[PDB]
Amino acid sequence: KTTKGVQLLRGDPKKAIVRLSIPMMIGMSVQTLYNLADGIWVSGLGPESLAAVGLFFPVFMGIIALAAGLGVGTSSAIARRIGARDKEGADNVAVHSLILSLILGVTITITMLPAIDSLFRGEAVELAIEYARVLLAGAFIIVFNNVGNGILRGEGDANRAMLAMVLGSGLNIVLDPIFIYTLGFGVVGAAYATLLSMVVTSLFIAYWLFVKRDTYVDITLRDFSPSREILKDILRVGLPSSLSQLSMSIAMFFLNSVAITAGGENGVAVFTSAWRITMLGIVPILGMAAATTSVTGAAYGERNVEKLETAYLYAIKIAFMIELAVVAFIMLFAPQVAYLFTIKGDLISALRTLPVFLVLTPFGMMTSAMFQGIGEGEKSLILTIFRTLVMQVGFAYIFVHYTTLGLRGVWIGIVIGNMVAAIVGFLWGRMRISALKKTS
Repeated sequence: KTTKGVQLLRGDPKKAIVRLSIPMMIGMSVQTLYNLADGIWVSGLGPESLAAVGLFFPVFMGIIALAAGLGVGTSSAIARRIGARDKEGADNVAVHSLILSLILGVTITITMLPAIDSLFRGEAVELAIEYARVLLAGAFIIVFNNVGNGILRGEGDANRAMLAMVLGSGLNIVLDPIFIYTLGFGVVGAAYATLLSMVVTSLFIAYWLFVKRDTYVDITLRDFSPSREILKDILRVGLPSSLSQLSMSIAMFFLNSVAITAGGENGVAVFTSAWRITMLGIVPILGMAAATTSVTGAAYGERNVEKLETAYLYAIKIAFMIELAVVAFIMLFAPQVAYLFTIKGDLISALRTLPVFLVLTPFGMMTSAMFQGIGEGEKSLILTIFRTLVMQVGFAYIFVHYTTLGLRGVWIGIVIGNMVAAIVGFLWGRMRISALKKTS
């Protein structure tokens, strides 16, 4: 009784890091392919309806923060128990996550749907109400698709985890222009096309989990008993993972207040475009970090610190080389990527200095992902708060008030901040593994 994905988790660590990250990269690239495609459809409906997307984007990110948080806590808890050969434990984690998805799904619905009217407080704001109610109603679907994605990812089944992302985003790209232009709906049709795309995805996931039942874990409600240990193991990583995304949103808010202080509206516009072009080159790191947590989690259950360190060091190396290629493409073609997002002269200066942080962040990303792998989410949150708020916002605040560097000083503050955060992150992860060796 074994699956192909469990072979990767229990097999070679470098073999698993490669074969579990490429499916995540392909899946997430299609997801970003939808956002860029959806960006050109909404842009053709004037500036009013485009502002409604930005009014719901932070609220939509709050749902993903809670849904992905429960998902990464599910995948790491399953990975640790598959490595330690705790079959009934891995089954008990999957069942808890599915029930908690229904609990967290309806909790987000009954708390955001009746209160979204007074949260956004013209035509742009009114369109955000209809855009929110379409997706807030299917909040349970979004959480279910994330806990289902974590179950497949937790047992090394990164293939079907990619299909759920490709089928979801691929159907969304097809249904996007049909609901916005071919039919009478406007930007509300974009949220409705995303809603229908997720309902189809949940039917495919529910078919794999409950009907087909060809996963490594066994999902049944017989003999189910809620366990305090299982709930702790999920929330030990799931709760700080949600707060980490909150720290990334707060950081972007504070960095906007620094960009407004520096370059005003032209300064915050350059920062928003520069922060959008660099954060699309970070997708390969996300795929590596997802595999890192699964592999190091399985190696942590196997009590094999040597296998855990090999994956932790191989993930940083592969991401470092991949980021060297994508940063070289952005910097050497800064004006060419500039006109693809509609003053471009200041943006070129940012696109040749800011993307350097893409090469430094694999040190803290995998360190945070290795902490999640060993089930110590509070240390991954501390590192994230130190990098996003203490270093990025910290140095960006110094390089604009006490040096007279202007909008340009925002980029150096982030890079210098990520330099310090990469050193303390690499030293903390290397020191943590040193303690794991003095315990086995």
